[PDB]
Formats: sequence, structure tokens, C-alpha cells
Amino acid sequence: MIIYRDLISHDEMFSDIYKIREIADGLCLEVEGKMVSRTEGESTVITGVDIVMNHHLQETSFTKEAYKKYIKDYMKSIKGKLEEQRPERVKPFMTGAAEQIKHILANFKNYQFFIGENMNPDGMVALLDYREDGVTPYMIFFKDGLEMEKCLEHHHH
Amino acid sequence: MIIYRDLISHDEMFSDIYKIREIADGLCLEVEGKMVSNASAEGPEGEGTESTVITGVDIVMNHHLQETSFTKEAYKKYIKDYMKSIKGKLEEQRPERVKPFMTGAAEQIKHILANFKNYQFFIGENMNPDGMVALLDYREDGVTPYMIFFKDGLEMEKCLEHHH
Repeated sequence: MIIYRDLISHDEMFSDIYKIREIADGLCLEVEGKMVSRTEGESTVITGVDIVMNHHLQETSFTKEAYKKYIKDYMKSIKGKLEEQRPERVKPFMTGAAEQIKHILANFKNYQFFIGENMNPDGMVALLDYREDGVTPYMIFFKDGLEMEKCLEHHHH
Repeated sequence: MIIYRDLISHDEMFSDIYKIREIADGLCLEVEGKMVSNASAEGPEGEGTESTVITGVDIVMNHHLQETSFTKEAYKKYIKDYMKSIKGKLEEQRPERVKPFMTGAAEQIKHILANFKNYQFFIGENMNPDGMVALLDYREDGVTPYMIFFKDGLEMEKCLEHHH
């Protein structure tokens, strides 16, 4: 098991129980979800994306203007982290993110927006969209905004 | 995140992303799962519509649990040996638990056998014949899946969060 945590907010975002692939020349991780149904007490049936339910992701929303403002600031926060920790990623992050912002805005209506449980305005905003079948959910995260935590092997002395 | 692992086989069985409760005086854990699954219709002239039952359970898919099956005779033999293996581990590691484990498991075995046809049977990814067999059943609502594990047959392992 590997946990993927938001570098800024420290929220758990997802784990490797889902299919994960790199897209956008290594800038983003695309995490394929499943639609699932849980029940709450007579029972009520509640359907949604597994990734969102399992990791307590919170739906949020934005105007385009507010998203443009937010995403510019988010890039600057990640640039600063990369400068300290991984200076080799700075250039591909900044050019890659510049390209992606234009495309996210061009397709703004197609997305739903999710943040970590803490709902930190500085944290990552994951994007939810659906495959060509219109039914299989997938979520997009910025790889440079995530920290990987392996669940380590545990032994007795 | 906390991982629950089979004490014998070392397989990951589940994690604390599910609703979990203890039952039978702390002998077992019940882990609640989630169901995983053109408007044309033929009407009376055709056949009835297909069943809407949802047969998928997320716990199984997420932790690579493997369905297995048993005759009632083979399950009796297996579960008796499984208790002996657990008693052993408790003797080595938690001697206090032996007595309530053996009475509690004796009761549980009779309950399971009485309700044998109600279960599906799942083991960890390694498919070790000495490992735990988790039992899948459905709540009284008819539709919510849950899985039963022997708590004494599990090890809890935290995924330790990093210092940031």
C-alpha cells in the first residue's frame, strides 16, 4: 500500500488501491475510480466515486475567475517547494502547468472539483471527469503536489 | 491509514477506510463494504427484466481477496485446524487470550455452520490454505455487504505518516 498525500495541506488524497497512470508528460497522475454504493440508516442508498468516499475528499466549486486566481497561486506554492526539494523539476513543472491551465479552463464545465478533508484553500484541487463511456470516473492530480508514503514492512525485534 | 493483515499468511485483508465494528465480545470484526456493479424494455410480451442484484463488493476488489469454496465437511476440518493454529500464536504472544478465544471460537464455529449456505468465502491474495477465511454476508436490508474476520487472526499495522 502507498498513500499519496497533498504536499501543502497534508491531507490523504488517494492510495494505490486504484489504477494510476502518468499523463501530461509526467505532470499529472490520473487515478481511475469506480462508482460504488453505500448505505446509511430503513436504508438509504448513496452512490458516488470510491476515491472520494474512501479518502474523505470534499466537493468544492469555483467561478473561472476564482479558479484562475487559485491555480496561479498554487503553481507558485509548488514552485517554491520544488526549489527547496527538487530543483530539477522546476522548469518542467512551470511549463507543463502553464499548458495544462489553459486546457483545464477550456474544458472547465466538464469538471467537478475536490479538495482534501481539511479544505485548505492552498491545497491541491483534484479534477473529476468521466471516460468516453460517460460512466467510469477518473480523477486528475498534480504529481509534483503529492508526497508518496509507503506503508512499510513492520517486524518484531 | 491502518492495514489489517492475516497473522498466518501475511496477506493484507482490509484497511480502516471501511466502517468496522467488533462483535462477539471482541472475537470478530465486521467490516462493512460498498456495492460495486438505453432505457428500452420489452414489456409483457417479452421476458421479465433481468435481476438488479449487485454482486460486487469493494473490500474484495480493493485488497485482492480471492473467492474460495468449501464443502461443509471440508470447512469443519479447516476451521478446527485454524483454531489450533491461532491458539498457538496466542500461547506464544498473548497467553491471556487463549481461554476466551477457545470458548468464543467454539460458539462461532457452530453459528457459521448453522448459516453455512448464507456465506461466500474469501482468502488473502497468497491463497494460503492455513490463512483466515473471511465470510461475506448481507445485512438485514438485503443489500449491504459485510465481511467477518477473527480479530485474534489479524495483525494491525499503521501506515506511519511522514513528518512534514
